Amino acid sequence: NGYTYEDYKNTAEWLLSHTKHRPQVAIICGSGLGGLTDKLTQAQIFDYSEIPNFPRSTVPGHAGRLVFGFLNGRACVMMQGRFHMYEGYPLWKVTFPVRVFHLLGVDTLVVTNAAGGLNPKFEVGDIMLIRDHINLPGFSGQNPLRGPNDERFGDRFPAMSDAYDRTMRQRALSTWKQMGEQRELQEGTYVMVAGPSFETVAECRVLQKLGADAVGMSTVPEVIVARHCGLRVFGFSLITNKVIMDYESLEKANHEEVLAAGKQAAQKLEQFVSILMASIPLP
Amino acid sequence: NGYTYEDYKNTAEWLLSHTKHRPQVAIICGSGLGGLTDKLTQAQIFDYSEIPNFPRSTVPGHAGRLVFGFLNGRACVMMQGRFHMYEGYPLWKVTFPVRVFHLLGVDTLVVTNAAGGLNPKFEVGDIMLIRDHINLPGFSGQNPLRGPNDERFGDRFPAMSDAYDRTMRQRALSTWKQMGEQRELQEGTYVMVAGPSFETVAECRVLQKLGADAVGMSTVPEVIVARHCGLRVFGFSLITNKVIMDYESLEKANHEEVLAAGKQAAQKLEQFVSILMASIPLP
Amino acid sequence: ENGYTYEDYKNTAEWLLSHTKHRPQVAIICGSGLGGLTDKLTQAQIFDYSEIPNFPRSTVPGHAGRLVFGFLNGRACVMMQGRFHMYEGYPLWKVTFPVRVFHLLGVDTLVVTNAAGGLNPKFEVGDIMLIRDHINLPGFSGQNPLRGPNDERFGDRFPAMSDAYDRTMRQRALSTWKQMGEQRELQEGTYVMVAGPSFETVAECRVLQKLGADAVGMSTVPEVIVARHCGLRVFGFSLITNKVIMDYESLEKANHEEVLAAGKQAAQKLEQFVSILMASIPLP
Ligand SMILES: O=c1[nH]cnc2c(CN[C@H](CO)[C@H](O)CO)c[nH]c12
Ligand SMILES: O=c1[nH]cnc2c(CN[C@H](CO)[C@H](O)CO)c[nH]c12
Ligand SMILES: O=c1[nH]cnc2c(CN[C@H](CO)[C@H](O)CO)c[nH]c12
Repeated sequence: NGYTYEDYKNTAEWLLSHTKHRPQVAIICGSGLGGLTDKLTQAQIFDYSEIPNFPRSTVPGHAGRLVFGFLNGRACVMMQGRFHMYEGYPLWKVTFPVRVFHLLGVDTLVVTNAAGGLNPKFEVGDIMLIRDHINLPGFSGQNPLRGPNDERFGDRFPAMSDAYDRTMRQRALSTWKQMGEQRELQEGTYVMVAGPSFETVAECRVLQKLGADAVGMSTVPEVIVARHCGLRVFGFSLITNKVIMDYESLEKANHEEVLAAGKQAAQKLEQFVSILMASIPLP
Repeated sequence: NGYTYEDYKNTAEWLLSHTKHRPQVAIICGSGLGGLTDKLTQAQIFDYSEIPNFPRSTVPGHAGRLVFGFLNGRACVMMQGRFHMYEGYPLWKVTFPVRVFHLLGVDTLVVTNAAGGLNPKFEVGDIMLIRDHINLPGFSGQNPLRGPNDERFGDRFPAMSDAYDRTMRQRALSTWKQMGEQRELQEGTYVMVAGPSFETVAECRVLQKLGADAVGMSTVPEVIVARHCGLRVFGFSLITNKVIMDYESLEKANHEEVLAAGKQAAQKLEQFVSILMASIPLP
Repeated sequence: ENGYTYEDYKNTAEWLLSHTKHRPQVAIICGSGLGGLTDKLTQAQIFDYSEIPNFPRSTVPGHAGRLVFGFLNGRACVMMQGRFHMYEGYPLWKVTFPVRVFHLLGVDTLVVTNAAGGLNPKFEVGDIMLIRDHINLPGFSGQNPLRGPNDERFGDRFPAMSDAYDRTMRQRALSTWKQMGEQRELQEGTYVMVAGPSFETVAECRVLQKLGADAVGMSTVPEVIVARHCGLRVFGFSLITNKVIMDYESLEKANHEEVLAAGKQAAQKLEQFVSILMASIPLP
């Protein structure tokens, strides 16, 4: 880890000196989901370029801005754009903002992503509650907690079996009928894979049979640092495409599709997240 | 990646300046598969060490020579010997030649390799058509496309589910009867594993039940960057050993047995590659 | 890509060799909270890792950072009290460095010990599981200590691992167990190495279970691999210190404090088991 505690704290203090907003909740917007910053009231925007030690969003459509505001009674900071391992960033860079959020006094993180559907019962545009994850990069060494541990942040060995807040999940489930949607809110396991290339049929069949329900190349490392420093974590994927499972499909996965599915799902995601805010425990 | 796009152009311009051959098809030769250059007419030979940015071949069975010539009419360039991640090479060094072949004007890549049989039916000396792969190092971050993307080669997010040209595979299947062989032509999934040490029984069983028919430590990275820059890929393995699947056996994998079987099959490979050449479509 | 030369391993070996009178046949690597294994050695000689010219540091709790020479029960031993893990951010060629030094010491048998979370339903906390096989997940994807130029003088370019865990010793541990006097049986199974440092999620543990692995830890495999590289005989066992969380309704979680304490509970059992094992090891 090429960042000291002192690195995080300078970023954290820079923000505190540059905004009057004091966020309780941080929200990471995945591909094509940048539009959840739309309903924030009294919003103050920062380009990542502006912020000391911030990596940049290079993939479309990640805008690369940090937005402060109020959403449904809640003091929020939003990541309009995130970072990925496949852009060549070490995981301690990809997850850098999460520690700076904690230093700001954020106690809850919500992580959003576009994800390819593995489970046959998912249609495109489905929202899936992330119940759990499978961390393939982590299994083999790629874990943002590798190296010296700083107990000011958390333990040498934090458990991950309760990563996704059980209570918020139950709340979002029963909350769902207020969305008034003709489709049920999905629950499932997210599997992280590094990319940047999409998956083969063979690879999909393994993922599906590992028990994963959706696949993407993000999010998991953010969760892992978030939990390490004790934040409540809530996550959901938007199912942008169904991964190709047969060898006779002339169909192929593409980012264009995944950004398009993120646009169709704007108003539904806006509303879902809005509602969600109200269900977050006070400090 | 440590290579600028210009670094590739230099190697390409250099090759173009030192041979009048204009390859259409590129061919990468696996361990003990170097004999495939034998049938090139008007062959022109290069030591890898002559070619400005080329890595070296350190594994026995890999001659370290690049040869331009005509294979049964078709203008080819062959990698007599390849590179592996386990030699200490990053994947951007490993697959560097593919990128240069693309700039050479190569439109087709044939990847060859020796593999251990995971599928119970397969025998030593069988040729398996690679239909699809499972990229295990790719799952956890070891993918040659990691880092900034150069649009001059491909897209940030290329699909892989159509990696191994269907038509070429089907044609190879029709045409196998010309070989006058008593075994059939096999078709299956290659799983890439990084080694350099051979698999345990237990690892072999996970690989078997993941849906893999053959195992080795090469090829997939090459294929990923071939496809990323639009080349049509064809791939096959020579099954050189049956990987150990139980604890009572006193047999263990060794590279020497791998090169021994490469030598036994030299005539059939040459005869198969020949074809294969006749049916590669013109530019 | 290994930072160490043959000369480097050799300086360390010769340094130990002049600083001790001991000539160990056997090396034992103690896992988390298995350090208590050093206590039964006779005519002991302790070296801090920081004294030995090329050794790395042990950072994690339950790992003392010591090399101890002595006789276990007439058997000449060297024990690593503490070990190194990849998650501390060490290259695997630092993690495994002492294994090649033990080889140059004249050690021909290596015994690796670890604490592990049980994946197998039938394992109980406090069980000893003989390791028969492993699944090397960082290996699958590149993280293998042998990556890079091969040192010919230690071993082959592509060494086999299917025979890694000496069959005869395991059988002797099996038929000899009646000596231990436990109304629990000696377990046997496959160790799956995961990198860590965080513990596994439920779904992770489910994949690991269906991969056929019986016990999960974050160490051991790299040491085993380079042991066999230089042709040491290898024996492996896990202490099952916790049952891995396998369902969403549970309020329990894996924690390192529970791991360290199960080791302290099991010490007399391990002590006893390790000594009978030393009767099993073949003479040079
Ligand atoms: O099918 C998919 N396979 C893998 N990932 C994925 C995603 C998420 N997007 C990726 C980042 O994690 C990447 O930006 C390509 O869309 C959407 N759809 C898929
Ligand atoms: O059994 C095998 N397990 C793994 N790889 C493999 C190969 C291919 N050869 C390897 C590199 O890919 C390596 O050179 C050892 O043969 C032939 N046979 C096997
Ligand atoms: O449940 C576990 N999951 C992973 N590892 C593990 C161990 C072994 N200890 C680990 C290092 O290998 C780590 O020190 C935390 O205990 C004991 N119990 C477990």
